[PDB]
Amino acid sequence: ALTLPEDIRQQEPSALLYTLVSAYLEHTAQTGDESLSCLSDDQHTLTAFCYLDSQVEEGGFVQLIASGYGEYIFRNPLADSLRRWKIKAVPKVLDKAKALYEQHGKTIETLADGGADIPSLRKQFPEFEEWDGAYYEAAEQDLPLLAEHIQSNWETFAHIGQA
Amino acid sequence: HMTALTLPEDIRQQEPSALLYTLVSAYLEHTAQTGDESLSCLSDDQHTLTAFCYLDSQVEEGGFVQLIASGYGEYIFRNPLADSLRRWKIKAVPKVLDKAKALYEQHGKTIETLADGGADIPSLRKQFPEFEEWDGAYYEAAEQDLPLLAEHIQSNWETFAHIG
Repeated sequence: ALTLPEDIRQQEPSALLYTLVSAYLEHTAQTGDESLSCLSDDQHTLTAFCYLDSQVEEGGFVQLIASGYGEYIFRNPLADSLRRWKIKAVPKVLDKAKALYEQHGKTIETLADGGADIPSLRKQFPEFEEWDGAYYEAAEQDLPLLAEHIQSNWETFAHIGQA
Repeated sequence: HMTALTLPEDIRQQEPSALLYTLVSAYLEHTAQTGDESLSCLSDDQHTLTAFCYLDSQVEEGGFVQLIASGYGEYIFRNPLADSLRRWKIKAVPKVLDKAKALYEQHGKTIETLADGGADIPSLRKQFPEFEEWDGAYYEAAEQDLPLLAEHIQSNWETFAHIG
């Protein structure tokens, strides 16, 4: 289960909707059995990436971690799944940020559960700021490459469900 | 009663950000409408937001013909999406949906059938140009209503922030 922080409310409209759709979808991808969710492995990887991107491009890794799905980003092989698609900069950032998530993750999740807000968590864990910056740089470069991959494997991404 | 979505090849042409938004909105629309008909995973209001994102991401880029060709136009037009948005004080998009609904009733099935048979979006738009007037009216409506929708979400944060 998830509870998105209040700070997301301030986002520009299109960012806010990308954030919400990506979080709702990632939640179904984790929870949902085959009946609830029809996503293939690759569509799952894309889903996790949009969750990551929508969360970090705006609230940083602290915000991502506070939402509580850090394990699905850092312990599942998202970084390696993306590398398999010839995407390298985002995965490297994930590998680097993982050390801070292992160090501070449990504490951040626990405090967010206890009611801590994002501005306060970001004040206590500023170590993630440098990786939030690195992530923005890596995504600027890798978003076009992700799009090329989707464009080159269209059938994998174009179809959902069964008729 | 569609239970599968098939995104038209034309979407490959979108810029990266719009492409990702199109794909996650479509995956979620399918997940919500077909996998969560019980409303146990996402609440009715999150289902309404999901349908609006699917509407928006499809029409802003390719128009109502693209939305109808992708699939699920029946849920966008026959389910009370316009009325659900009206309860959120959003009026311009609903007015457009009401107009586009008439056209869906008349041409929707033919468009879905043609798309299933292999028709592309450019040819389907040439044959069903009647939707163009509403694609444009939708764009103008969304310029005003996207900010109002965000305003409603901001004012009812709990309804939207809680996923469980």
